[PDB]
Amino acid sequence: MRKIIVGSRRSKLALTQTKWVIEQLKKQGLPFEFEIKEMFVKEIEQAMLDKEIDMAVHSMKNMPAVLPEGLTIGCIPLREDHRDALISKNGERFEELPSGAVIGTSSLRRGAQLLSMRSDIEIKWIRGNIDTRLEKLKNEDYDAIILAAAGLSRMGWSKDTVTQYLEPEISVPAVGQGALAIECRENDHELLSLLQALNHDETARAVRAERVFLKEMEGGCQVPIAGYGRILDGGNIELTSLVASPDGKTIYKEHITGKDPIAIGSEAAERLTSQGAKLLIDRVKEELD
Ligand SMILES: *Cc1[nH]c(C)c(CCC(=O)O)c1CC(=O)O
Repeated sequence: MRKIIVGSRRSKLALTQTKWVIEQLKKQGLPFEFEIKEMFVKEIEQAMLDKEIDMAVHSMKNMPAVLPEGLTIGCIPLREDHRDALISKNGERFEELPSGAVIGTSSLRRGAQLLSMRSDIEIKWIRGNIDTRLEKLKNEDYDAIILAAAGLSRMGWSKDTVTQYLEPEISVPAVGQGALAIECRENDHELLSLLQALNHDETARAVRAERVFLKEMEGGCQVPIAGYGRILDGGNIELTSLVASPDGKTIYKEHITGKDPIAIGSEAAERLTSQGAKLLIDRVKEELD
């Protein structure tokens, strides 16, 4: 009887993710209707607090570090590929790219880590969805681009479209990359129970440590900040956390393994802030203004 209203972005990726979640939730056979309402992060959240919509599906790396009171992340499904992906026009791996090669990405996080590995290449802004950026790679003045492996996966691109999957040792992923967030109201106990079966605890634990570090550093998509957690055999969370200068010449990196997501994320931020990472972040945020 109850029709769950799911608010979604207009883009092809967002609607693809939203339909995937709805089809997943339907496998539980519980009596709910689902209906997408095409609707900015503030607009979605206020519409959810206004109860105009009941939930929304976002890429976790696009979630704000701080949710407004009354809203929660109700479900984090099994994580897809977390890695950044290099796609080279002429098929060169990162270490094979010619001197001065132009790599297209508008993410300071991605560009700064690449420049920290090779400062003889250039990072240049690029816009468009996956299909657009891939076509720009064939023409134009880019020697390679960086995309999220999970985005390529969810958009039906073959794994062999990627020239090189970047391991965290070369590029620490954005916090939450490869994960989805289902946002809903904190007191919507009915929806929360429905979302429980889709939640993957191991993914949620790791992402929770990433997000605590992101929150305590006041980070976001515009900040060269990165964090990736995974569950080790025995239950320990391993968190790699990184803050980089835009030019790639300053790298704050912290590796922490432990049991508690909040404790690990908190220590990561504390250790990096004491070295000067927070001062770097504030300078980059100022330079954007
Ligand atoms: C937070 C965020 N969201 C997207 C889609 C991106 C990548 C942008 C790009 O041009 O590569 C980011 C930044 C990030 O750290 O991945």
